Amino acid sequence: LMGGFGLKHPPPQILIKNTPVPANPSTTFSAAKFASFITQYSTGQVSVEIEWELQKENSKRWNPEIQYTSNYNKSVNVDFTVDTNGVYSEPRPIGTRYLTRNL
Amino acid sequence: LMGGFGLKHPPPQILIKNTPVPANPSTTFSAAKFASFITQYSTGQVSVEIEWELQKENSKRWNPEIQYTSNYNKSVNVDFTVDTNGVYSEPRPIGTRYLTRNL
Amino acid sequence: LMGGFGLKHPPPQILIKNTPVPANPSTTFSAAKFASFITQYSTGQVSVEIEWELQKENSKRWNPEIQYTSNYNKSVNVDFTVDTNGVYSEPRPIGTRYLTRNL
Repeated sequence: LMGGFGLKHPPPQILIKNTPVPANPSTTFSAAKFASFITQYSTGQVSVEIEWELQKENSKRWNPEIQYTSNYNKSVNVDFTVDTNGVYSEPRPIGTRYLTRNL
Repeated sequence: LMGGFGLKHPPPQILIKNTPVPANPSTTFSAAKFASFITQYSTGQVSVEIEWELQKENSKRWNPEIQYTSNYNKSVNVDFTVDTNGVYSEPRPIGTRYLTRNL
Repeated sequence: LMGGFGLKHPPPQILIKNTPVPANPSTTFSAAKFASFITQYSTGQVSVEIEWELQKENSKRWNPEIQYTSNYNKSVNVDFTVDTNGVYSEPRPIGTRYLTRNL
């Protein structure tokens, strides 16, 4: 209902966790499990690549279509670009339906 | 200066004419050339086909371009279409420069 | 909903037109398009042939079916036939459901 491609076998979930590292266990033995660990985090790059297939547009309509066009009027901030403080902002939602096929 | 492709050898001119047909020459001989012909014209289809080569657009610009878009507001006559009397009309001149390359 | 076979690729439309023939263009040149043509029409035969596939009736019902039967009573005009003035007329609509299969 939200949108997109209903799949029976979606791209599988990728779960990730830091392996816990204990911290300074006492010398004498105790059965209770460790309540204290090294405080640590991890970081690194992630690369996702998807190959899309397209349906080429083949039509005979005479007059020109509607297209998605960023307006040419001068403004303080360009759309879809960083501002002066570095905060990237999307100005408006972009639907996918512009080209016109006859019903 | 007007625009387009300066060529040293342009597509050659194609000239066409109806061959004149005399009309009822008098029996006795006269040297003066014929002043009177059958009144006739000719008609038929003409087919011109040109093969254009393109330069594909390869850019990395992040934000969206400007495109040529027919406005979606309701109007008496659609643009680039016949009117109710059958007269085809071009609403406005369309320049070719929209896509943006860095200088 | 009306009836028949929903198709995704129907038999394609066949469009036909008389090529317009101009009539007596004036000698001096004028850019405006021709407003006057020869008045002409065309005619000829058209042949459509369709190959239908059937599902043969295989049943074991003991007693006789219902069939579509033109009544044998005498009448002024036979059904599905021309009248005395030559006007072909279909007397009644003929549905396709007569043979009986068990549900």
